[PDB]
Amino acid sequence: KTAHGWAARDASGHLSPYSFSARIQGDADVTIKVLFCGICHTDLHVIKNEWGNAMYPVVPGHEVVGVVTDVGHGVTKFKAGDTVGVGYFVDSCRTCESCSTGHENYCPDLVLTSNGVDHHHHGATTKGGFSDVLVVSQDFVVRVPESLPLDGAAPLLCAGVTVYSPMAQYALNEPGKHLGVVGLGGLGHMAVKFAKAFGMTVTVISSSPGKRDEALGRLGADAFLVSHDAAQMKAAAATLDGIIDTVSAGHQIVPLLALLKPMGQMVVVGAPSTPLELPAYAIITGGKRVAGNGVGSVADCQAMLDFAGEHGVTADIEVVQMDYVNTAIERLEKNDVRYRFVIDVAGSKMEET
Amino acid sequence: KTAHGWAARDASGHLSPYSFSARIQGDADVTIKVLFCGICHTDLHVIKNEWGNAMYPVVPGHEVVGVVTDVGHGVTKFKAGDTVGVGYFVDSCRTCESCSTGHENYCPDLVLTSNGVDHHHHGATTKGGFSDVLVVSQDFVVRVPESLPLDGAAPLLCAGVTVYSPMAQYALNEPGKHLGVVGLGGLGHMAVKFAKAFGMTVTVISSSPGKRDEALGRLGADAFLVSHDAAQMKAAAATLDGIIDTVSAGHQIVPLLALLKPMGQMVVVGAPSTPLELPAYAIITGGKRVAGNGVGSVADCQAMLDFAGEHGVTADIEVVQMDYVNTAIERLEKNDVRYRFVIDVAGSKMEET
Ligand SMILES: NC(=O)c1ccc[n+]([C@@H]2O[C@H](COP(=O)([O-])OP(=O)(O)OC[C@H]3O[C@@H](n4cnc5c(N)ncnc54)[C@H](OP(=O)(O)O)[C@@H]3O)[C@@H](O)[C@H]2O)c1
Ligand SMILES: [Zn+2]
Ligand SMILES: [Zn+2]
Ligand SMILES: [Zn+2]
Ligand SMILES: [Zn+2]
Repeated sequence: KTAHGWAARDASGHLSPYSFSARIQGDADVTIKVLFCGICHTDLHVIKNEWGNAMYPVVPGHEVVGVVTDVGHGVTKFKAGDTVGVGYFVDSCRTCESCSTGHENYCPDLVLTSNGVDHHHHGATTKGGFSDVLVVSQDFVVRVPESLPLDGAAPLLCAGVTVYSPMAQYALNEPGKHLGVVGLGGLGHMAVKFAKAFGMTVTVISSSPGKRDEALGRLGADAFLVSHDAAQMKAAAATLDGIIDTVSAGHQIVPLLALLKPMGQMVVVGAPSTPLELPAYAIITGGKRVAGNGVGSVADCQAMLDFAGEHGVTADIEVVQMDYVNTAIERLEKNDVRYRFVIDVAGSKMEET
Repeated sequence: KTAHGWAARDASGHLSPYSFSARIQGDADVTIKVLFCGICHTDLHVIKNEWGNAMYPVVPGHEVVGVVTDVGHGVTKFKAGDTVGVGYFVDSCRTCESCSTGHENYCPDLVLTSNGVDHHHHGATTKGGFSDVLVVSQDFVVRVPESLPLDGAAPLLCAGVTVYSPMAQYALNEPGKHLGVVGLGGLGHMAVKFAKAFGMTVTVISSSPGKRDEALGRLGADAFLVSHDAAQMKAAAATLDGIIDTVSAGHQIVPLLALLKPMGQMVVVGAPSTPLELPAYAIITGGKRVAGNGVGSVADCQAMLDFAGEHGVTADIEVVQMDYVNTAIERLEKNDVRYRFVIDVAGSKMEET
């Protein structure tokens, strides 16, 4: 009934061992030994309270690959030994229009995996995958295809589904279509990977000239634009069918909309604290479209994993021990990872002795 | 892995939560969820460093009852779900004369359950039953009969085997035999219970007249003798087939030997710091015998449990939570318990949250 993770106690975001009372496995619950957990920039936003919604102490982590060690009496979707994943949320109300039409990810009572409010269990705060053992409803766990490496698959549970889902939603998943990806980070590099697997033409828009070689080589993007180079950006005006914006800091979207063809679709998935400034003319003139996307439904996540397993899509990762997590967080803040940190949780000393 | 117990850090003996590295279940090892652990004066002597051999931090506990939760691939003597006990020691060299003949309790390289030196694992210190999970060689685990309460059985693993083994060895084990028990603490009350289960007539011998009602009421002894009453002692001269001497305070042995019939047997299980004064004539004249013993072999312990299960022999206990342990120890220093504390380990919060 005691679980063990690493938590932040205040806005410094400094992580250190934390023991806490864990939820007991109920009839519909699955017990998961955490093997790997990706570090998402959302975890950094939360532990530093950049959105103002941190409930300290915070146990981060919501890109989880693990193995089932026990299931409740009512569980039928999983059994001990199954390789499974947990993403950004672990529960929902189950009844509202969103929950009833397969869009539980937009439920107003969503229970986040990390720093969420467990409405079905006395409103306790949820502790994420920076911990040894999770207890999750069978209806919010996904199966990891055996063809995927467990560490390279972990960032798919948030980074991957968040970019995969809008590509399917907005028909930005067909050969010949031209997609822009803004911010070649965790989400961004997954967008490039999935877009190229769909056969799309991909332009990367980046503030980091040093990412050019890997973007055009390893990742296979077709073009690379430096966003603070007015000449490069102007040359690409009105060339894109769609653009996925993953930028985590405040930024201007007018130059990004300028890259879209008339009627083109911008998908915002980055979540900076500073509001985006949208002049009306920048969407009126060419009938352009802006949409937000939040991860995917559980079924969306499973479909993304099935696709990744069939096409060999995995994140480019740097695997680290938990004792390195504060250095990893600092490097993520400094934009110094290619392109996702993954914590080897099961191989780390989680408790201090 | 990491295990969780309560440990002393210095000679104050004050116990508080303590996490430590646990050794891995090997091929011949058994994993035991600790349910109950008795407390006895040996634990107090260790944690207060009164023998100068405390290796801090010290996790006490050597009267352990638990349930098997996992076994190594080569284990044949136990399976998950078995109710088991662990006594004073958990390993031995296995090769010496004592070990090879089933008397490993006399191994010079004995591995104690608490504050022992695990010679087979880099001499690491052993942590006792004041903890949540133990890993022990299958050859040093005993089976607790289901006919016994798990908490009342725990002190049998120390005091019970200490008094049972000599009763069986020296034929002080049949109706019509008259047994004296010197002292009325943990060991004394155990000796009376086993003696009664054998059908013997039991005389409690004490230097404190105040223990009379205790001996004749609660415990149901047949007679009570004040060791200072010269006339009453003289009237009982040469009436006892055996005596179990449990007293740890300095005391004269000659008056107790006088109670023995010729060829009678005295068994010393308490250890006074002052040597016993034994005039040769006191044993020569009537061919009397004096022997000592502590806890027995694994086989001794199992034979004691089998007998106890067949006759309903259980210790008189007071069950306490771990967070009360320091108060229990203070009370035990004054012998303010009837007659043994047992910690409800599985029912206690062992970690800090
Ligand atoms: N919508 C959802 O459901 C969802 C899911 C997951 C994450 N997110 C959010 O998406 C964002 C990205 O997450 P992530 O894990 O991918 O983060 P990340 O790895 O840090 O990548 C973000 C990227 O944004 C770009 N960037 C950063 N600072 C910038 C600046 N000052 N100006 C311009 N560009 C900048 C960088 O790319 P370049 O170096 O190429 O410029 C950087 O690599 C975060 O806000 C996070 O909370 C949202
Ligand atoms: Zn995320
Ligand atoms: Zn809902
Ligand atoms: Zn003992
Ligand atoms: Zn030996």
